[PDB]
Amino acid sequence: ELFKDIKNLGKLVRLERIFNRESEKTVIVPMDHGVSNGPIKGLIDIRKTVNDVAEGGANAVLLHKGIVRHGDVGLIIHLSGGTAISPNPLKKVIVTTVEEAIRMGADAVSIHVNVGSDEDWEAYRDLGMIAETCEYWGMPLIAMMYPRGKHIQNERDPELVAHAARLGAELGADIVKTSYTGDIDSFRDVVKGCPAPVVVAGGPKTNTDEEFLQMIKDAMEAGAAGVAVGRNIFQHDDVVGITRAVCKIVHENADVEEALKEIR
Amino acid sequence: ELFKDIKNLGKLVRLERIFNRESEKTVIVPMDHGVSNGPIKGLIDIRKTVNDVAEGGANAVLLHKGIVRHGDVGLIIHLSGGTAISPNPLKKVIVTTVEEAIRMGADAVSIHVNVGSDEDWEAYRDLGMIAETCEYWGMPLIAMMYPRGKHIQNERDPELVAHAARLGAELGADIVKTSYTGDIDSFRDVVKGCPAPVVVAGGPKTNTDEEFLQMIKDAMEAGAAGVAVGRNIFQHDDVVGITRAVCKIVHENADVEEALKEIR
Amino acid sequence: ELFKDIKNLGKLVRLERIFNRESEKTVIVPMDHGVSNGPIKGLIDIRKTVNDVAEGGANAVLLHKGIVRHGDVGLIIHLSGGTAISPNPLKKVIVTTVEEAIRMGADAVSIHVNVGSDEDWEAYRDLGMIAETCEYWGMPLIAMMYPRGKHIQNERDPELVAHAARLGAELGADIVKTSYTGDIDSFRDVVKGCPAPVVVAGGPKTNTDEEFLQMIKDAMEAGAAGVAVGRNIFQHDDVVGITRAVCKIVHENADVEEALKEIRK
Amino acid sequence: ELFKDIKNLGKLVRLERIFNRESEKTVIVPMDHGVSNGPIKGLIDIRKTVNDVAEGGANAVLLHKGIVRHGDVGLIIHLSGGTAISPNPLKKVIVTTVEEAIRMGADAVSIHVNVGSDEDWEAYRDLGMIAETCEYWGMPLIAMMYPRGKHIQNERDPELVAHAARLGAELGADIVKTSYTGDIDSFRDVVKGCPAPVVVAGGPKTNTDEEFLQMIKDAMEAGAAGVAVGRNIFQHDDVVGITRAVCKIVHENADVEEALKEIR
Amino acid sequence: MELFKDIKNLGKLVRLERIFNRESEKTVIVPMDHGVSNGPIKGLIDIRKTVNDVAEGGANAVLLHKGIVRHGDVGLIIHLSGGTAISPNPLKKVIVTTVEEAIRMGADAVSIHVNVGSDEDWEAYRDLGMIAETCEYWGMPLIAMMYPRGKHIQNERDPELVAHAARLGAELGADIVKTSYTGDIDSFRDVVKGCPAPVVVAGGPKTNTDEEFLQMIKDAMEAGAAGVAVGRNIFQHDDVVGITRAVCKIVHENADVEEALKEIRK
Amino acid sequence: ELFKDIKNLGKLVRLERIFNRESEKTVIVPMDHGVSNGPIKGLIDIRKTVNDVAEGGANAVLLHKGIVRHGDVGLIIHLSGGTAISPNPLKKVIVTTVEEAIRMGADAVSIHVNVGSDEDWEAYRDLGMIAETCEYWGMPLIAMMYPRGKHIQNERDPELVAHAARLGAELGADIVKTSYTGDIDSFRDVVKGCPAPVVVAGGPKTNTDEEFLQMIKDAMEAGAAGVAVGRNIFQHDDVVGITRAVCKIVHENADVEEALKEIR
Amino acid sequence: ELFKDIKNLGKLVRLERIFNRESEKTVIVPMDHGVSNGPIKGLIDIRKTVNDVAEGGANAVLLHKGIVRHGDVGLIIHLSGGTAISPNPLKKVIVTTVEEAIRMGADAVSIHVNVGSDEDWEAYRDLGMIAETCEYWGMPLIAMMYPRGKHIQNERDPELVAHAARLGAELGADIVKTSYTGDIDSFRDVVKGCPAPVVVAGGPKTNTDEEFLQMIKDAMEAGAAGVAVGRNIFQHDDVVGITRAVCKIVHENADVEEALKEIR
Repeated sequence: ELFKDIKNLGKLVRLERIFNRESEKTVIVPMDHGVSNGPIKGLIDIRKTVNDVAEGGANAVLLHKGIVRHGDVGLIIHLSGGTAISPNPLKKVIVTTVEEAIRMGADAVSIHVNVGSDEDWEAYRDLGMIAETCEYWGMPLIAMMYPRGKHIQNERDPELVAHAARLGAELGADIVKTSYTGDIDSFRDVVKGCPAPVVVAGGPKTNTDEEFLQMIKDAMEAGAAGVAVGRNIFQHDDVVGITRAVCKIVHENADVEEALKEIR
Repeated sequence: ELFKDIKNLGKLVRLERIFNRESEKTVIVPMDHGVSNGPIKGLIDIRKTVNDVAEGGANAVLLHKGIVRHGDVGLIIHLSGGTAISPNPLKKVIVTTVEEAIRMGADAVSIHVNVGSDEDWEAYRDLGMIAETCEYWGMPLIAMMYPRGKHIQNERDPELVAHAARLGAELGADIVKTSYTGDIDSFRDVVKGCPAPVVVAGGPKTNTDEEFLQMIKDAMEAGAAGVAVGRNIFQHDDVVGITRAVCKIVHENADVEEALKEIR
Repeated sequence: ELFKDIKNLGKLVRLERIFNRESEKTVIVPMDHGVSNGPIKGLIDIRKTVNDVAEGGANAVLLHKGIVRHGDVGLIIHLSGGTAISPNPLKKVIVTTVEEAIRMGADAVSIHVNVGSDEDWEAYRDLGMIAETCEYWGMPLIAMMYPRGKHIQNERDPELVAHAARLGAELGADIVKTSYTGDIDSFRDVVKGCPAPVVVAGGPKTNTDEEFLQMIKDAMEAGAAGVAVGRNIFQHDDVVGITRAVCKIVHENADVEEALKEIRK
Repeated sequence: ELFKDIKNLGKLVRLERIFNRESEKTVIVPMDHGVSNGPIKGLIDIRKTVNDVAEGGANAVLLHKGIVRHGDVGLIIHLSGGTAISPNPLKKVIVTTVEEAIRMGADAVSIHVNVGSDEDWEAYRDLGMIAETCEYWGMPLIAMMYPRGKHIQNERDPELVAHAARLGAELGADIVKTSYTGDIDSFRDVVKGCPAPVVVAGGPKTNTDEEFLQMIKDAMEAGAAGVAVGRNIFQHDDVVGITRAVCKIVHENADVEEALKEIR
Repeated sequence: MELFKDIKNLGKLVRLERIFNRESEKTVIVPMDHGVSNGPIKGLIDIRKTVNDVAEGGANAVLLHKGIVRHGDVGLIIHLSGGTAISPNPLKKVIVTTVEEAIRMGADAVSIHVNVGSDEDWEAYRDLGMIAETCEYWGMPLIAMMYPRGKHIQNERDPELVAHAARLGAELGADIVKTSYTGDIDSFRDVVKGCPAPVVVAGGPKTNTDEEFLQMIKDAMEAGAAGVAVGRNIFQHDDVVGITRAVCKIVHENADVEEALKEIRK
Repeated sequence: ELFKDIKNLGKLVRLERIFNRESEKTVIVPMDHGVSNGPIKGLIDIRKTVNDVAEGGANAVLLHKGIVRHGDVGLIIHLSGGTAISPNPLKKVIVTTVEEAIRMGADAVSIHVNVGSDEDWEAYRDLGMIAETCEYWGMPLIAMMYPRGKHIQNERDPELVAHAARLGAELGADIVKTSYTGDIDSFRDVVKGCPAPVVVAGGPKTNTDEEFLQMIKDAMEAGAAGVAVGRNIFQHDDVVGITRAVCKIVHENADVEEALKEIR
Repeated sequence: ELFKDIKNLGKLVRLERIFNRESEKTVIVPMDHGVSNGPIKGLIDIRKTVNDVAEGGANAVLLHKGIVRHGDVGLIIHLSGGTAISPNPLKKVIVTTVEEAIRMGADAVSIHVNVGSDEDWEAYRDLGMIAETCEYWGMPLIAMMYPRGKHIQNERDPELVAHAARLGAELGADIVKTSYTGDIDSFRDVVKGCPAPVVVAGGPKTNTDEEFLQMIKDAMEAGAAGVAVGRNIFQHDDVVGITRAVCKIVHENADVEEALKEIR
């Protein structure tokens, strides 16, 4: 098992609702962008998007409580908030509690920490604290760790990303979301340096499908436990198909050539 | 039903006291300006105002607890505070609790978030947190979301307003108050991008009864679930009449000509 | 009845111990200056001042818990603190709780908000929050609202004062203490714009008893529900007499001539 | 007004949703019998009963939280429970909290105290305690006070009923439900001896409609503030009509003859 | 005020001064909590009136249940105990009101009733002791009505039982004790001397003659009572205002029975 | 929809893990007998039974926290405890909290109330109280209501059972477990008198599988929302087969003659 | 490993301090008799008994907090209290909290439940509740379950003991202390019917050593996870030797024959 070390009945039960039993990998489609960037392309009719991603084979959707309250897969409730309109766009505060996510039937919660941002230590505490709440409630915690701030030019730097992922594991996250470092070798270092399974983010919408799918394929190669892509899936012309494509690569290890056949 | 998705008995019961059953739209007359600008025109004799507006047919009045403690419509208690006299006029802090509003018999509470203001992330947290308190108490929450800050020249910008409204919905507000973007098309984007029903603000007192009523008419066209105008109603020569005019337009779908006739 | 809208048994009961039943007005002598300015003239022998002003006919004294703990008339416990020695003299923080004031037998509590001061929004929250505590405990709350800060030249500006008073009422205060605006008309605007009864502060000690008493007389004219003067009373040569003078103007609607007569030559 | 003495904004607001503004009287149809006697006649299809009652002009229905949770008038949530199957059928325990009733949007709560029953002092405490909770939350409290126990032969005895009603008012109830004492004079003593407005119970289904309507008419004469009948209304052949009869008597002081015309 | 010179509690001192006469340092309390125990009895049907009359006669304070206060200038004492004659155990008393509730109502004091000798009376011992601490914290003066009542008590006025009962109240924390007069000045002086807290006498059921009653109060004062707390003998009298005035004469001014009677009209 | 009236996101999500989506019925195999009767036949190797039963197609198993703490279907945690060895075998106390069940990943909790037993009113309170805890946490609550006590000769009496089930619904249970009344007509009354879906108990092991399967068939006919049988399944020679048989009747609505076939 | 199933880091760590790593069995010497029977033989100089037993190689001593507060082996703090002088000698109440035991450095806590005693259901609740506290704190819980009460003649009855042990496991105990049933076969039923490891009590001092050591030998044969004897050890002439003897039989599968060689 992937979580043979997790000595928490609650977490094991819930984690099984977001990870594919056979492949022991996960395809998470985060759709919390509304808070950060407003109603962007693909997240305007969230009810449809969630539904397609689900039909496409995604293991879980990641949303803010407000969206769940309105509109068959795993549910991950995001706990962090911050916007691009804010005088400090990198600031993240806790906007939702673990308890709220639990009473909503969520299978997991997620937090976002911009390591390197102003007063990022406040988020260090939030993560560590929420980690304990999650441990008590048997709620699996996904920590999106990113190296972002005034002194960080390359938010994809292998050292910074590996550090950021390690931070997440050290403080208690069960799973870590982070950026792909650009190449299989450096990303394998991120994976090896992080005691918790790592999942890659999709990044902004790529120009060519082959581009995006190859990145996911490489990340899996490096040892990723799955993926957590938003924009590259819901901003695609064929949401269901592109999701299906990603599932091929992640759960079946099918190559980009066979994957692409899924894109209608 | 507008809130067919709201799975909260308490909220449904209370929401019915601020929305017209037939039309499923609302006319809210916010009168919390006292805190922001002092005793302005129309809000000096609040007791009279509330009654005239009630007569005109407003569905609910929005006040600060202190005013309710003193002077047949629905009641919405405002939870946010900040003044123009403050060294940071855009700052808003929580001045009243949901529990206080509940023990006062209020049918809903409202919060104001100036997205883009200094330390606006603190209000993001307040909103998210209060949203959970409201969910627990079955208290409908109206979130007044506005793009306002040092780097925002046009607080009516379609992108900023749509983002602001989205933010409110994502964080848990049941209803969103925001500025009209100036034209039916851009505002329809605000409405479509926000999962929660949107209500328009009146803005400062306009020069003519048509200017104002046309704006409300357009907003309804764009898909607004109603209106929440203060100044344009209580600062009018015929409060009861102008309110009646707004109701015509909002609940019965009358056009400006047919509505203006209600003014004296 | 002045509080015929107050639907709170506890507050009504307590308010009656600080307001004159007949005049429906109040003469409050605040003596919390110790915290702000140290042991100033008149507040050195606080035990004497209180008794002196009490004999003169004051309805209530306003003190910090520490002074009450040491050495008839009503008691108002102040909840705010800040000093002139502080790098931010306009800052006010909550130094006493409503519960503490209640277990001390106080009839009311007071808070001070310098609207316009740095991070004054934090005091907005304190007021709003404390207002709820007061509502729960049936403790009447007096909010001293003043326009003070880096961008305020005239802290007596009619618009700013009226706004400040309104703020107090909106956030939950039962009574509002504020500065007189200088003239009957502008102050009447403050009174009319504030849903809660307003009480005037005395300001620094005046040169004449005729000026001070005239100011109070004018304020009453403008519609004040009473007065809350400190310095002009306890820093006077004849504390008892000056207090008696003020009571005539507030409770018996007498004139300045007939009132001045109460002072010991 | 009837609640000119009630110095509680929350209670006044809520009480207005269960009392007729003009008559200052109320017609409450309690339907909490399910807990006490199981699914009896008239309470099997509660959704329909509530519909007809409301339809018939009733001011409010009184239910247990479980029934509300399933299927336009005022709502009173009952807080007491006990059954006829219990080894002590007269025992009543608190089964629902005031807070729960508040988050459900209820306009009031009710408690049942069998004065004279075993360990009835425990209910005295419950009433007194709940009374305080209600006072804090601005929730009007209806106390059903009845003289019932091993040493009480006549549960309609004027002295016992007057005492029971007094008890309710002394301990904090805003309204008191009790049995009619059989005659206008003795019941007027109950009303005069109880500082809180008194409402009469209907008792078991009567044989003739006049037997029942006359009783209500007499109770109003004695000074009752309204009625709270269950069985005599929902167990009637024409629920809407009989309700409608009761209202005409209570709200318009029509006589039994004009009242009976409402029955089909 | 010499009566409570030992009370080291600012709150209690302030409040106690609103129920005790500054000069006589005695108190005339008119308890009207009978509604709960016996229903709307004679004199307590129009409580608003009784309360106003009693105040008109000069009583220092009225003692009521929260419900009655809630329904439309004397001191106010909120009763916290409840039990009824209709109950299968009429001597049982449970806490029906909290000290906090009394405080937020503006009450100047709270009262508890303990029937020492009744079934599970130890539960009331705990209530008293516990409430005493709540009162101490809130600066709320506590009046403990202590009575020897139960299955094995034939004479609820027995000097030994009453003195014990009063002592219990003081030991557990009551600031003032209400109890029955023992029938004679000497035995009652023992009750007063054995109880560290000032003792106030109950009126008992309505007497046949104004003399029986006023003489009893006069004797109690003689024995050292700090005042009186009579209900029935005052509000069930033909001239409530006058009989109250009579009682005040005795207690507050040490007038004698003959002079006190001059206050009762008719 | 069976739970269309349930306005609780958490409960809906969890309820879907114990009810078959197509038939909207459920097959629950309660195995909490250990506490009541010790290690009886079939519950000695609980780990086996749970899979044996799971294999046959059951929707959920019902266990005490202790058993879960040790040994793929839905999980219901029992909260009530009492034993046959107790001087009062009908007494039930709360031995587990809803919170504990939640942190264990349970999909629901159950309580047992012996209506008619000594101090059964204490369980009335427990049920009512726990119902509120369940409502807050979004945890579906199953209430096993049974008429049992010194004065109840026939614990299967139609009136008593219907009353007991009603009690459960009134106090807040989402689902009710109760005994079959012996015939389709009387049990239909139980179902109709209870606002919450009713599930039948299996009772002690029957002589022939026809009698048992016929009983279940009849119960479904009467309108049962499914079944909750323990002994008749785990004490059977072919646990997997008998479970499969039961599923055919409840999920496929098969007949005895055909259902009896699955029995290997 | 014995606690292969225990998914609780805290418990695993602590349990290792009371169980022999190589044998996965335990020798616990309970000395809480002081509370029950006063200062009996062997427990007068507790400081000496604890050390004597320690030298004998016992894995842990079980004491009441008061004794620890005065005086290298594992420590188990007892939480139950009751005495033979009590009008109800079988009554047990919680006299110590899990938290207190934790801040004292204890490795485990124990509770005593007399199944069948008056109001024993109150102890059922205590066990179930304490079990949850233990689970949260990672404190292993030992439940001493015994069938004792007015209707129990043979407190060693195989059925009653097996039931009692099962009860402990069902309610959450990690380990169960109980009486030996008299013969290897019936006791094996107790062990098999209880999901938690079972440890045997020593009972009153036996006349001969061969009597006692044989009993322990048989219990181990039946599948016991160790022993928890008090009187038979500390009331022996050679405490150290008899303890050594027990360790041989229990920890090394030694024979009664071989063991007795340890008694000097």
